[PDB]
Amino acid sequence: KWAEEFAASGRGDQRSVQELINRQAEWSEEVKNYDAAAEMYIKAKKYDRAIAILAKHQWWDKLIGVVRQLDKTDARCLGMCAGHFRRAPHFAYAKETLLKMDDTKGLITLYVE
Repeated sequence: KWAEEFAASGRGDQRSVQELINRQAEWSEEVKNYDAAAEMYIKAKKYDRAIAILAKHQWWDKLIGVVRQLDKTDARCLGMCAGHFRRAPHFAYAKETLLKMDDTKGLITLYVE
């Protein structure tokens, strides 16, 4: 509570946004709360750690949630969740993370997928 109170505004002065956010995130990791860990990692700008949570713990819904949270700007989630939605049955997410740029020529390979 008080950690996010600092990490948002502070109580009258700002103190350690990311330290307290990641304390919450790695403590949700500590108590095995990994959907909330990924939710607090996308809060921690650890959308790679969040995306690894949501891939490795089959949470394909929040996997593509972090793909659409870590957007085409930091486009790592797009590509390695074209990969992570190869292992998931979600062909739509692989073809769309390819299609999010265009790559209809590259779709050759991602509609035979």
